[PDB]
Amino acid sequence: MENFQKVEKIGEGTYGVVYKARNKLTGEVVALKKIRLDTETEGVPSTAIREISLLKELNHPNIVKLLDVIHTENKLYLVFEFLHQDLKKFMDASALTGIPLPLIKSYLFQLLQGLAFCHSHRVLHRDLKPQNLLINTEGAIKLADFGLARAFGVPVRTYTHEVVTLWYRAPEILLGCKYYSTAVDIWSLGCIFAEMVTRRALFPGDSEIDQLFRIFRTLGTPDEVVWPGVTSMPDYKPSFPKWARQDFSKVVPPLDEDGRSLLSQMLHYDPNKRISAKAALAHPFFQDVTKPVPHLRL
Ligand SMILES: CCc1cnn2c(NCc3ccc[n+](O)c3)cc(N3CCCC[C@H]3CCO)nc12
Repeated sequence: MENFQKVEKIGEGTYGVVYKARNKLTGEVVALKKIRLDTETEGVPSTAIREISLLKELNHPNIVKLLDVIHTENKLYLVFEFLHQDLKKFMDASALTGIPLPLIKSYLFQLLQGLAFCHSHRVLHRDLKPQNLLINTEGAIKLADFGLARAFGVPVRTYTHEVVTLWYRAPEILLGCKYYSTAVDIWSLGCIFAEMVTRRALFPGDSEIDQLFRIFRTLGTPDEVVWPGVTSMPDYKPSFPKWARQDFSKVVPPLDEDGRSLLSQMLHYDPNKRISAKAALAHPFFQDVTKPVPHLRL
């Protein structure tokens, strides 16, 4: 568009480049995502247009606001509210000392509120990761890109050939389950929670089988006892090695007993057993939750 001065490139997202831009008629500063398609084919599938446009109504204080969905030329632009930092960069910048535990708790509590809202409206994210959790100077954290995965799919590589990360992917997806449920987002958020606390990714796989086997090495190879139906999933192999489950006290120290209990429920293998966002908000871990302001150096 010529509707925007394009103040900088913010980064490269799953589907295309993301810019910080100023709207000239409002003076508003926004984030613009350029999403394309191989022009020749389907194009923008008109079906992605309708369901993405529906996301303009999915508003909550912990969901990054989708301001507009512009279909023009053969390009789809999503105009979003702008936030000043993403959690991946904030975690990297906090490597030395760690994000303080009360800020970690606040962020998790706010993220669960955004999931509970979206889930109650039957919208899933499916590709939660630190890069798409955005924060501001006032202590808020918001989820970006809810609903897009349903619309475009999740590719192996991005538009610029970068590898899409598998680290936060739920085991039912890796085992080939066709139908995602809201439990996939709870798994991803559990993995992000553990990474905030320990300052290392919980399961940093570099292929689908490395990702699955990292999960099995820590939580034990799932069986029919812990996950009824697992041996029948499309990508399950009877030849998977049989690892014993480790103890949580070893996986996320120094998390206290409430935190470890909650994380265990967010990482249950059976998606039917995995805690819901609503139920997680009532867990005793959040009894003393507060809303601290982070040190942001913009
Ligand atoms: C929803 C669009 C949006 C709004 N703000 N924002 C931010 N703001 C933080 C920030 C700002 C200025 C420079 N840096 O480095 C970080 C980052 C971000 N993204 C992270 C990086 C890859 C692109 C992309 C993915 C997730 O939308 N997307 C957005």
